[PDB]
Amino acid sequence: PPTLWSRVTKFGSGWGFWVSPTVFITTTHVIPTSAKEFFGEPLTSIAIHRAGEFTLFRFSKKIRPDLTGMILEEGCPEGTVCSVLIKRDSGELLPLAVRMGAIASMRIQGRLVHGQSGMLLTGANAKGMDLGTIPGDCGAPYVYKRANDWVVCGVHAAATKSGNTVVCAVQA
Amino acid sequence: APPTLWSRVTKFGSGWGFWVSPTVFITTTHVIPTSAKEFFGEPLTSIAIHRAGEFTLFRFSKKIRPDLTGMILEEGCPEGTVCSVLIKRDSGELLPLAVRMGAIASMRIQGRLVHGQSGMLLTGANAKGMDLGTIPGDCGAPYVYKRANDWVVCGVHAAATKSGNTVVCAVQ
Ligand SMILES: CCc1nnc(N)s1
Repeated sequence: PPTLWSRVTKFGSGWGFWVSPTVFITTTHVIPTSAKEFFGEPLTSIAIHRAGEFTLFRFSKKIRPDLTGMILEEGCPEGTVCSVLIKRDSGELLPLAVRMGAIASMRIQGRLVHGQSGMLLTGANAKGMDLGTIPGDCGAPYVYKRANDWVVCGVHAAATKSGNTVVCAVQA
Repeated sequence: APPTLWSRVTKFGSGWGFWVSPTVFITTTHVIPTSAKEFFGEPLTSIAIHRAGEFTLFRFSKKIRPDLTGMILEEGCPEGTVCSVLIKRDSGELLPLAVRMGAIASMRIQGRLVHGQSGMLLTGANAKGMDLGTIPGDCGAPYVYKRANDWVVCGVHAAATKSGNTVVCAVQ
């Protein structure tokens, strides 16, 4: 089968995720502000649903017919351990464990972001090791396994200078 | 993880091995082909084999990899150290899996008695399978970490539990 990783796609100034052959999710601030098409489809062909830092695209034709439809939910229960599926331009894949907390407005580097808080579980200083997020990672999905089902519950919106604290933007 | 460390990760037998220096190659004992009499064009005659359980070191009498500098190999790492397992996957994808290392352990894993340094993946809550965890083809991948200005190698991938959450590093 197609891996979860084949769904994570370079987009704008960051990334997005294919939920199904017709549905693509991303972080609002990475989307280009000058465009007549995305993925070769005209904008008149695309339904755009924006809710703060969460955006969903629905295409009128099958862009990724190789995929099956996944479960998309509005965040997850408090204490759920998600994986943020980070791709880097080196060709590195960095799945990082994050403990999910409450939906809130949080001050992240002097700016207000609304979404689900999370705390990285990869430990202290991460030195120069592949253990934390960087600005170019915005749009990377949050996913977890529930019985036999993969669930996607939002997209990477922001992170503190420190690391430890991240914000997952959610569907509303 | 730095390009020089990925350059050292070599497809080998049923898994991988790792160039510590131009003359020193390490791997997991069970991936070595049992009838093999030649390695990198050299006869066994010309090679010093140092086997401790699932850890094997090959010392060559000629420089096989003169493009590399020699780096530090240690006998496992402190309890609590976060390492990266340098895993190569289908088509130049690079998966530096984060792991929290624990005690030296003896385990039974499916049909085998295994001895080495235990650790727990920091990729997700249920890391069973190829997206967030290890697969049997990953045996021999190096365990590395950053200390001050240096990177260290401290073992090679030997096993994972049925659940996938626990891994075992074979150590010198
Ligand atoms: C489930 C992972 C957790 N880390 N800290 C806790 N108290 S729960």
